[PDB]
Amino acid sequence: ISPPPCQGPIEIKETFKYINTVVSCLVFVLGIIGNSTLLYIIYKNKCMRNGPNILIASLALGDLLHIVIAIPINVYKLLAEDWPFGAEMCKLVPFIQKASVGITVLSLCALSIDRYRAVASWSRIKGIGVPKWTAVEIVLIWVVSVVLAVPEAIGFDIITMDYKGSYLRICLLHPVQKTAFMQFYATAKDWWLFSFYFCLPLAITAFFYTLMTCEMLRKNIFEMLRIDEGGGSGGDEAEKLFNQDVDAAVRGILRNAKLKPVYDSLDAVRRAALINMVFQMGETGVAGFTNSLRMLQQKRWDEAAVNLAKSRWYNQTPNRAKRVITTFRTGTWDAYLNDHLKQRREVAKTVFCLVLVFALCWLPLHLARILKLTLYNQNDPNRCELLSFLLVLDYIGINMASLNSCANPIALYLVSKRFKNAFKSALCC
Ligand SMILES: CCCCCCCC/C=C\CCCCCCCC(=O)OC[C@H](O)CO
Repeated sequence: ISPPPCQGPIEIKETFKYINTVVSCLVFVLGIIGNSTLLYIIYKNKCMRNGPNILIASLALGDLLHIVIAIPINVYKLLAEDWPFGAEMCKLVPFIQKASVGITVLSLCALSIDRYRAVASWSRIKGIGVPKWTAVEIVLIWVVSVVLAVPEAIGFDIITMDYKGSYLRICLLHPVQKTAFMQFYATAKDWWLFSFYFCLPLAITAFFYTLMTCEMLRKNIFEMLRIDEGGGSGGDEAEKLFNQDVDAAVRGILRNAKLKPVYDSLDAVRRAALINMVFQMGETGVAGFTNSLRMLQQKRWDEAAVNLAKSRWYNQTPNRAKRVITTFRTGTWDAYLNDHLKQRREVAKTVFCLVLVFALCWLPLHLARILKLTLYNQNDPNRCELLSFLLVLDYIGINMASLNSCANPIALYLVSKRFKNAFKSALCC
C-alpha cells in the first residue's frame, strides 16, 4: 500500500502512455531488423570479422536480445497499467536491461581502444578469423555485464499500490531490501548508472579517440611529405625521425613573429600545408608570402589560393604547389587521398558516430535526474507544477535511451559507405 500524490503527473502519464507505445514499436521494428542485418554483415564478411568490427557484432547482439525481451513486456505493462507477469518476470526484465546497457558501454570502450591500436602500427598483418584475444574480450564483456546486473534480479519485486481505492501491482526496486549492501544499492542506483554507464564510457572513448586521431594526423602528414618528395617508406623508425623534424619545424614557427599568428589561426589540416611549405623552402622563404598568409589568417581560402598560384614556387613545382594550395582551400586530405588516408577517414567517422549517438541518447535521462534532486522538494506548495515539468523530461529521457537500441545500424548506414553497400546487398538478397 503506497498511495501517489497530486494531479499534474496523472495527465502527463496518460499523455505519454501513447507516446511511449509508439516509440517502443518503432524501436522494436527498426531494432530487430537493423541489428539482425548488422550481425549477419559483420560475421559473414571475412575482412571485417578479423578486425575490431566484430565488437560491433557483440554490440548488435546485446541490443537484439534486449529488444525481443524488454520491449514487448514494457508495451504490455503500459497498456494494462498493471504488472501481470509475476515475480520471476519482474526480476528478469530489469536484469536483462542492465546487462544490455553494460554490453553496450563495454563494447564501445573496447572498440575505441582496438581502433587506436590498429592505427598505431605500420604494415600490420591480419589473421584469419576472429582474433583469439578479441574473443576473450567479448566473453569478458558479457561476463562482467551479467555480474553487474545481478542486483537488479535480487532487488526487484512486486508491490501493491493504493490509488484512492484502486489496487494496481507495480514491479520496482523494493524500498525494503533484505541486506545492508542491497539497501545501499537502492539509494545509489541512479549515481551508479551515471558514473559507470555514462561518465566512464565517455571518458575512455573520447580519450582513445583523441589518441587515435592524433596518431592518424602524424601519419597523414608523414605520407603527405613523402608523396610530395616523390616517394618513401613507412615504419615506426621512419615516422619517429620524421615527427622530430616536424616538431623542430613548428618550434621554429612559434618563434617566428611572421608565422606565429597565421599558424595559430589554421586548423590541423591546413597547418600541415604550412609545414609542407616550410619543409620545401624554409621559414624565411615561407614568411615572404605576406599577402597570402594574411588572407589565410582572415580565412579567405579562395583569395589566398589564387594569390599563391601567382608565385615562383608555383611555376617551378606546379604539381606540389597545386596539392598544397588545394589543402589550404578545402582543409581536407583530398589532394593526398590514398587507400591509407581513406581507411583512416572511414575509421575515425564510424567511431565518432557511435560514441556521439550513445552520448546524445542518454544525456537527457541523466540531465532530467539531476534536475530532480537539485530542484524538487515535497514541502513546497508549488511542487505539482514543478513535478509536472520534471516528469516530462524524465519521460523524454526514457524514450531517448530506448532509441539507442536501434540507432547504431542506422548511424553506420548514413556515415559509412562501406556499411551502406553491405546493408543494401544484404536486403537485396
Ligand atoms: C563491485 C563494484 C564493481 C565495479 C565494476 C568493476 C568491474 C568492471 C569494470 C571494468 C571491467 C572491464 C573489463 C571487462 C572486459 C572489457 C574490456 C574493456 O574494453 O574495458 C573497458 C574499460 O577499460 C573498462 O574500465
